[PDB]
Amino acid sequence: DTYKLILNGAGLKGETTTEAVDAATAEKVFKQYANDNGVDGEWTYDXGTFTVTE
Repeated sequence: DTYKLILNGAGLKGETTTEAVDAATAEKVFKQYANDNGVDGEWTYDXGTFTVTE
């Protein structure tokens, strides 16, 4: 399935996607991604779309 991350933090704004078997798997990918980019924020998830917005 295609999952989307809408990111807003650490001087960056982005929209990226990852292909994953389920939401929990996509969530690990996106949370690691956010961490790699110095983003520490609050998260939402709805219908395949994640947001992280510090």
